[PDB]
Amino acid sequence: QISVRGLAGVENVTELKKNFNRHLHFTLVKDRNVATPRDYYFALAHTVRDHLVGRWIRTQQHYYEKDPKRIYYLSLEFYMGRTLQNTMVNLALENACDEATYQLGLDMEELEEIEEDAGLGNGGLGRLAACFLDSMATLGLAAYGYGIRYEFGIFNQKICGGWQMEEADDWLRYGNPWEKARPEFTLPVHFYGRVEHTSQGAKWVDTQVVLAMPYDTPVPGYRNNVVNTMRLWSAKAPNDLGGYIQAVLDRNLAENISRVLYPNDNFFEGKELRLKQEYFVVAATLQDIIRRFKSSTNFDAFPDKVAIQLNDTHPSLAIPELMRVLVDLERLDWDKAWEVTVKTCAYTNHTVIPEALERWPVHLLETLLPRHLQIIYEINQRFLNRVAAAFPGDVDRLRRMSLVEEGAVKRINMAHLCIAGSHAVNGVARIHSEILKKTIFKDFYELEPHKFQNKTNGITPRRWLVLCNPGLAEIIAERIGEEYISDLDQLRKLLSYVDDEAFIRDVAKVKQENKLKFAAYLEREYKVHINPNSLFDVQVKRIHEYKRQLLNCLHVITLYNRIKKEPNKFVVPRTVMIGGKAAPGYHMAKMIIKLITAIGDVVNHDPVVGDRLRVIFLENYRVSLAEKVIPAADLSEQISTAGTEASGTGNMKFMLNGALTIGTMDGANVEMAEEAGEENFFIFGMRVEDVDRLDQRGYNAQEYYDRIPELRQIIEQLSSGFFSPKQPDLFKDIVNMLMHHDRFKVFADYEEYVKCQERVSALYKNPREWTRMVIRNIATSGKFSSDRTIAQYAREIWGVEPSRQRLPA
Amino acid sequence: QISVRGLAGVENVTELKKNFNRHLHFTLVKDRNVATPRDYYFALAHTVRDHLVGRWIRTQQHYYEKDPKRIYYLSLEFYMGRTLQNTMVNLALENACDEATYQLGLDMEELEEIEEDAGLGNGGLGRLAACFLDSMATLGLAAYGYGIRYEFGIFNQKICGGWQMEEADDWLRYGNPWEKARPEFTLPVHFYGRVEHTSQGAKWVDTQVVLAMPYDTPVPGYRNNVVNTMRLWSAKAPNDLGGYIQAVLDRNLAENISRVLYPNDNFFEGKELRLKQEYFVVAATLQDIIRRFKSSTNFDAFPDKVAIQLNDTHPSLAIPELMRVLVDLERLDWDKAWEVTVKTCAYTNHTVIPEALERWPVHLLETLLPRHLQIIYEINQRFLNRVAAAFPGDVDRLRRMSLVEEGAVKRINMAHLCIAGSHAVNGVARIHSEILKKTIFKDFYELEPHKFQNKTNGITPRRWLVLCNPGLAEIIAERIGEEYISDLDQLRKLLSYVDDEAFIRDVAKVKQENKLKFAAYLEREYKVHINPNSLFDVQVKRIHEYKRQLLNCLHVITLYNRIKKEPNKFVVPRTVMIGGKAAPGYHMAKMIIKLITAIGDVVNHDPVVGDRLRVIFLENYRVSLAEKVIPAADLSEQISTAGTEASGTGNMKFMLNGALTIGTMDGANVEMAEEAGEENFFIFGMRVEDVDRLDQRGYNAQEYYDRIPELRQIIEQLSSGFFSPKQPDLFKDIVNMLMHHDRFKVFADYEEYVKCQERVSALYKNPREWTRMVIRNIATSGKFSSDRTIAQYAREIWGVEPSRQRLPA
Ligand SMILES: OC[C@H]1O[C@H](O[C@H]2[C@H](O)[C@@H](O)[C@@H](O[C@H]3[C@H](O)[C@@H](O)[C@@H](O[C@H]4[C@H](O)[C@@H](O)[C@@H](O[C@H]5[C@H](O)[C@@H](O)[C@@H](O)O[C@@H]5CO)O[C@@H]4CO)O[C@@H]3CO)O[C@@H]2CO)[C@H](O)[C@@H](O)[C@@H]1O
Ligand SMILES: OC[C@H]1O[C@H](O[C@H]2[C@H](O)[C@@H](O)[C@@H](O[C@H]3[C@H](O)[C@@H](O)[C@@H](O[C@H]4[C@H](O)[C@@H](O)[C@@H](O[C@H]5[C@H](O)[C@@H](O)[C@@H](O)O[C@@H]5CO)O[C@@H]4CO)O[C@@H]3CO)O[C@@H]2CO)[C@H](O)[C@@H](O)[C@@H]1O
Ligand SMILES: *Cc1c(COP(=O)(O)O)cnc(C)c1O
Ligand SMILES: *Cc1c(COP(=O)(O)O)cnc(C)c1O
Repeated sequence: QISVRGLAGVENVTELKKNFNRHLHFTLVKDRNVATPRDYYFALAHTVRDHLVGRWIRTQQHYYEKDPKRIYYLSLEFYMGRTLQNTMVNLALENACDEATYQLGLDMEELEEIEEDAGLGNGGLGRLAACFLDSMATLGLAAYGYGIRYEFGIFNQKICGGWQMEEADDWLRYGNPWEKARPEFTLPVHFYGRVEHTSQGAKWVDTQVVLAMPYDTPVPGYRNNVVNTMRLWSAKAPNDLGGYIQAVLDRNLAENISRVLYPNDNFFEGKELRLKQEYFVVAATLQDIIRRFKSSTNFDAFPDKVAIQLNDTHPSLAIPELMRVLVDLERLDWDKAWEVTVKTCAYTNHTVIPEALERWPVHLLETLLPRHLQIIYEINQRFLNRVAAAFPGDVDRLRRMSLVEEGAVKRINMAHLCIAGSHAVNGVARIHSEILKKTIFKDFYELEPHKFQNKTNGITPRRWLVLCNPGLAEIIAERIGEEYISDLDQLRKLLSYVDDEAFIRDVAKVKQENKLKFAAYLEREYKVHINPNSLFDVQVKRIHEYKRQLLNCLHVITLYNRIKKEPNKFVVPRTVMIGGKAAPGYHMAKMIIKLITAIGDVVNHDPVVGDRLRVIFLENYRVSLAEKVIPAADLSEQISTAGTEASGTGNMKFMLNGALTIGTMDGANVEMAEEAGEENFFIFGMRVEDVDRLDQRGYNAQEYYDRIPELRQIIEQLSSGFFSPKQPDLFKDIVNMLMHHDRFKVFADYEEYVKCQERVSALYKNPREWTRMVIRNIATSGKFSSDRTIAQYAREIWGVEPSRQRLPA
Repeated sequence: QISVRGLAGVENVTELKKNFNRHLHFTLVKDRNVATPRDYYFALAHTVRDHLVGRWIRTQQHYYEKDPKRIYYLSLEFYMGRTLQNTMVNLALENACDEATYQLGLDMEELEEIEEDAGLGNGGLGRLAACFLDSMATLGLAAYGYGIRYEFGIFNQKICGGWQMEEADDWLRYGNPWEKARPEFTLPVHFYGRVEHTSQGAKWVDTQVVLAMPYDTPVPGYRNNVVNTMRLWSAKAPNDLGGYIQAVLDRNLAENISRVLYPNDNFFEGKELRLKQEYFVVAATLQDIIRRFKSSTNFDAFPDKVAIQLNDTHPSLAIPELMRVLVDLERLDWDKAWEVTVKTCAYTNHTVIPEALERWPVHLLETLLPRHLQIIYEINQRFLNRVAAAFPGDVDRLRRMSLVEEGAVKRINMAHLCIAGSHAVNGVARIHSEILKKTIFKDFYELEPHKFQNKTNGITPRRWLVLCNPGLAEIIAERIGEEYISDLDQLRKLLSYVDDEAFIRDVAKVKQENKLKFAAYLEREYKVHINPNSLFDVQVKRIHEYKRQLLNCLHVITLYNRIKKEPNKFVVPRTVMIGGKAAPGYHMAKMIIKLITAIGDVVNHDPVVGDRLRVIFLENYRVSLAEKVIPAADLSEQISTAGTEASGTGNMKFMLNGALTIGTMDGANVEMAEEAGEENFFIFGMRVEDVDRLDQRGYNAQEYYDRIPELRQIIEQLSSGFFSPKQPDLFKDIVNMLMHHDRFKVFADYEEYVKCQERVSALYKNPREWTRMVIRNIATSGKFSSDRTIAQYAREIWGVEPSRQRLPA
């Protein structure tokens, strides 16, 4: 149908249909008369999967031959989403399969909706891991993603009475056609036990053993015939034992390690099961890495053949684990082992929020990982000796830099451990990386300035443009070709069409079609009722106080009160859409969701408002839902308090898909505004410096309450029970928090936010100019491609050169 | 190579090799340079599996068209063993695949050894279910086997220090290529809750729900293109919730239902988890049966379209469950529902041993299945009213026949429930069925004589002759053709070759080759050391006191003592092989195993004995091991105390494979001797009548101890520590039991057993005559084919006619 989806050859379509029927018959064991859409989805899935295997086997064979430096990306999260369409896109089979399925009397995009999301992540951090695997494969890097195969990913969110309800996400129920179990490569992982010191060295004994079974999933590069591997570990008990029965039933205890993903976004919870997950993935991955290395005995060349990237501190145990293996098993001397470890490891920091920092109680590590605690203490001692030698007499510095935090309960600061054992430490956006050097890690930056770098996040243009917005990818290709898909910088050529009347018409037309399609889905599923002509105001991301969905709520209420104030006055109609999940134990986040639905209950049924304002809460926000709502958005809400959102990635997705952005100078927003020009961005609120000055004199919410009539009115409505008639004090926690314990200064940005919002309503009533500004955003979003991000990691951290060279098909 | 394995067509072998390479590449995602024997086994497995699907789909389609009466075989056990070779045999692909694999440079029988046994059974009862499915498919019956998909079957047995060690049997570890998960047909099963009585009737509410997911495995008939289904249920928790995490982790509680097979052979253990398994399989199976029935509303025709066979009392809850559905859900009146239930259900009894009888505590049923207990009480009342009307004033009869046993703890006698709700009740061998009418169920037989029948057990000649003893199947085919394979009675034609010098030579040659092959395996695996010229004395079956492995032990010790008595005297050399598993909590059974290995420790290292006597304990006895040792046996030990072994099936396997039998007049042994002629059998010991007379005056083991010098000597050696130097009193329990609490009268049969054993040694030293007797056994073993057994069930119980009609390929 459209150019960017490849061609549908006669020979190709015919071969596809043949294999489709083969799988339906032999693989699914079904006939056309009993098959359901699900069966058809699977037949197609296995059909596409077949085209991957040849390339997968050749790619791995290629790496074995050339033996290039290997890149290992360790993460406890890989927010993959659906795999069917992304595979067709990267293999250029989309139109062929679409045709083939058409000829068999089936609607392909109906089948695509049947696929379950691989929701093995919480949000930003996990999606970044997913975009990275895609870019690394597209750039010909010999990379491997290593993680855990959770049988239950992020919970499915349901709203009952306006409240969030969590439901188990049983994504493996009907099977996963993309994975290949590899029981033959099962590895043992040890826990507990004790340490014995002999004349030969230290020995970790009397440990409990848990087996790690790997499952490999193919990661296809963009039309270069490269297929990398994502290896996920699953926990299994040894066959070798209350009673015979109970012993068999207690095997579940060991296998619970890979049972479910901890649903916390940017929040640390020191539970033992979580620590086990962290060590489990690290211990299994390193044995696999060393094994593959020995099949290419001095490890002096180890860092020339291996690079280990730590996605946050979650897999930080890789550092002492690597030392344990090199020292205890291979028997290299400490200093040699340490040198190799630092040259091999790199750490990526994702937030400066204190409650997200991993600090493990020493008594936990002591019981669960005896030898690792000893190694950590040893690392700390040698590290502190260096600090003392560089800053003689600075005793407070020693205490601040220690990997060990003193107090009622001793803890290990995993971030300090990562900095000490890595040759590189990077933030995820320029402003975030600076903040790391100026505040949180100032002492470390002073000792080893060379370790600190910046690597601004990015998103993959394949899934976030071609796959989810074919219409836009097409009209762009028409003007500048398809080369941009693997080189986003080329989108700048679109700057010459900003005054092109035809282009302006097409951009606006694609947006309109996307809105109509989403408006339909919103009514087809969830029986709702939006107006496709209104401005689509959307804020989708995990529910958090620092992300300030509450500030958005205050705007919505302000808009509503102004309409009731002057009903016959004209106002640009809007459809305000807020979506995202709240961690199960985050009370305030759960209240915010209930408040959003409560506002919707009042606003959406007030006859005076009509279809001028609607407040929709998007249920179960996930990768597949993001692919639908983002292309249909007009306005992207990125309003975190300056200094709190390390980078953000959702912001980039919206820029690439034609939405204008209203946000604070935080995270990557700064660089985005910088790339597109501040005039083409809706910036407002305090800058980082303003927040600091305010914390200086002390933030008093009362002040804003007394000086802003409209703000006062909103709080009073909340307190009196205007949005909760049957439970007048339902939102007392929210009001109390905003008035007395607001760590994120919501009130401080209210005035400028409302004014700025008026500025967007004004630009929207002039279609031509709004679209032209949109074109300036899309045209300058090239820098936010994860291909650019990965190319910088490769050259500045891993020491490998990216390659666009097509691999033999 | 051999005729009975089908032909290897040029076109066939070429197509097989092609698909083999296809699966290795696309299915296993491997290349010839990294593939292991396991990968090759799987490529071949998927290749053979492909040939089943076409027939499988057509067979099920055929049944949907003709809509014949359906047969449902409910069993908590299906001891299937390996599936690869059995599938090739029934599809006539053995030689083709053997050739195809040969040309690819692979040894096919090496690959067959890689397949894990599907050990979902304990012994006789479970294997019978397996032989039955095979026969029902071979006879064109629209039959379905229904059970539970245990993820852990019967434990793997290891011997440490002569003691049995149990190890989890993780048979699904590398995957099961034969099964097809059918998540789309998942059904809910209810537990707990309470009963509410409305004006509309009774309602079971506030129950806990557990989902039943089916897995279908194909059951191919013998070269008739019929492929039936065995549907096994797996327990799964509903997605709809201590904490979010704990709720997800507690899903394991519900899924534990199908986690492991209870390892008890002929022994009842009243655990709650077992009751759940029993109801789980019954509740899911009946909804499936009714659903399929409604897709052909009065159930008056239900018994014309459905037959439900209960394999023992394990699935006895099907009776009140069927009533519950018909009365509570469909709303038929009690009397109508009951009529339908009785006409639909049939019960097969497997033992008269009191400790094996299922008697569930009322307090258990009351908590777990509230409504079923009420229905059972109601059934009991109406039943007792009929007893009272037929035997007025016989108050003791009422108490003996009640489904409810009174006492400190009320219990429900499931066998009484089965008899009451079934139109047919059968024993598994003539003598066993008579015993049921004379003793255990005498009262029931008096009330409804028409319900009691006999259906002597049988074994499938496919797996137990063609598959495990190709050499013997071949020399037989040479003389009378291949028709016998699906009509064992034809083996009688072999009676005319009893004097044929050539045949006699071939029979003896096949036996010799089988012994050489087993002798090798015994040394290749387990590093042992037997003499292929000695007589192979074997007793393999579950370890039990009633099976009397102990009597065998006494013979072995007698033989040893006689050799040390007169070292230079000649004696027919023997290799005594005893094998079998003991239930984990059966102390005495564990001691018997230790005693066997202990005797081996003394006998196998006594230089004076030389290679004239060897005592081997066959480790981990299972279906695949039976396929190897049975064809190599010379003497089959079937020495249970008269009246205790309901039938036995191992005895038949040995008859069909060329071994002579030494046994008591018990179970099917009686009919076997009857078929072959008592002169061609080695019968000894007390008859049922003799055991009774002895219980009358009272069994005093002391008497035999005082009158038999050799017996006395053996007990003294045991007591003094002759077979346990480091632990002189190690076997005090055994001696004490034999002397004071022997329920099975071991001593009572010792003298006749030893004498009879001398008779076999005498016949063995005359090769020609021993072989001729062997030919008379093989020639008359036709009656013990499970095809004959199934044909009788079909005509005398289910009301359906068997068919040998080839189904279109
Ligand atoms: O094998 C070499 C080494 O072994 C032995 O030393 C080990 C210790 O026995 C063991 O406890 C561990 O030491 C840890 C210590 O337990 C831990 O608390 C931490 O101590 C740091 C503080 O974290 C740091 O703040 C600073 O403490 C200041 C404190 O802030 C300030 O308020 C005031 O109280 O002064 C304190 C000390 O000046 O420094 C301490 C000390 O570094 O970290 C320690 C090292 O990781 O590990 C040791 C080595 O493995 C033997 O005892 C030793 O002789 C051998 O050299
Ligand atoms: O709805 C119809 C019916 O409902 C109610 O009756 C029900 C009972 O309330 C309920 O308990 C249950 O009755 C069971 C009884 O609980 C159970 O113990 C059993 O009783 C049998 C004995 O098993 C049997 O041995 C025999 O008992 C003898 C005993 O051996 C002897 O030693 C001496 O003690 O005399 C005894 C009685 O003569 O008989 C009893 C009685 O049958 O079985 C009972 C029936 O299953 O279920 C009842 C019906 O569901 C109402 O109370 C009743 O009026 C209604 O007709
Ligand atoms: C990209 C994405 C995120 C991250 O969004 P931010 O606004 O940067 O927090 C979270 N969830 C999903 C499903 C995403 O696609
Ligand atoms: C046939 C068989 C049995 C039953 O043997 P009996 O001697 O009748 O108890 C038990 N186990 C296996 C593995 C069998 O093949």
